[PDB]
This record gives sequence, C-alpha cells and structure tokens, in this order.
Amino acid sequence: SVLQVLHIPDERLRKVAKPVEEVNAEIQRIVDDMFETMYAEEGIGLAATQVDIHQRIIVIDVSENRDERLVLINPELLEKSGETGIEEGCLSIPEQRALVPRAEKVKIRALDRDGKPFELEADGLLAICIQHEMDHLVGKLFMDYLSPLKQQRIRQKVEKLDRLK
Ligand code: NI
Repeated sequence: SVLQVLHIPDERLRKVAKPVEEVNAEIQRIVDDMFETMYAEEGIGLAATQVDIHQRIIVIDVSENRDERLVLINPELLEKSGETGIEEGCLSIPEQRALVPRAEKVKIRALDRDGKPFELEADGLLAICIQHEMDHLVGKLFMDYLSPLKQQRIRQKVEKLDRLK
C-alpha cells in the first residue's frame, strides 16, 4: 500500500528511529510499502520516520527506470570523505530545495530486505541521498543546515501548501 508522508511542522518527523529487531515478513511488507510510497511520490529516497514508522529502515532508488532498489535496514556509516552538495528536495518538505553540505563519499554497512548484511561504497547523488535518508532516522532534515530565517521561510511555504491541499 501507498503510505502517507508526514510534512513539517509535524513533530513526529523529529523522532529518532529504533533499530530493527528481526528482518521478518512484517519488516519486508514495510519495505515494499515504502518503495510503493516513494515511487508514487516520485522520490529517490524515503525513511520510515517519514511514514511514521520509527525503525531504522530506508529505501532508495536513484535510477531513471526505477529498477535499482536499495534497502538499508539498520544502516551504519563506516567512513566518509570529501565535501559536496546539491540543491536537495524532500518529500517531507514539498517543493522546497536548498544546497546543503554533505560528504562526497560514504561507506556504509546495512541489512538488505532478506536481512543479509552488506557493505556499500557510494559517491555522487547516491552518497548524498544516503546521508539525507540516514538524517531522517535521527530526526534531522536538510533544513536544519540552513540559517534560522531560511528554516522559517521554508516552514512557512510548506504550511501554505498543506493549507491549500
Ligand atoms: Ni527527505
């Protein structure tokens, strides 16, 4: 099923997700629902916190043909290097983009949808998306890196959009 994506101001977006206990059928259904939601919202990443599920689960797909499913369950940053940034969007912050500092490369470990551990070295867009999604699981948003005024501006714009929807 396609799930409801929370938007700021929503305080739930500020929650810190708990680690996943076992990767069972129930976890796998959450993963599958999260992909469905992500794809439907035309997104490249989604964290469980965004759909009010506070467990360390991320889904990502940075491909055009939407057939490269990356699942990060209980992800762990093992190393990062360099610096970069692009103008990032966020399904929890509709229609607002801003450039945000990020590591250029990350190396992470996580469990996949079967519960298998794997390591992944990423760079470019995928590194940035991974960092953005991992920020979600500790209640952090791309807005947090901007000036207090810019946070208020953005948060004002979002509240106006949800009034009209
Ligand atoms: Ni986001």
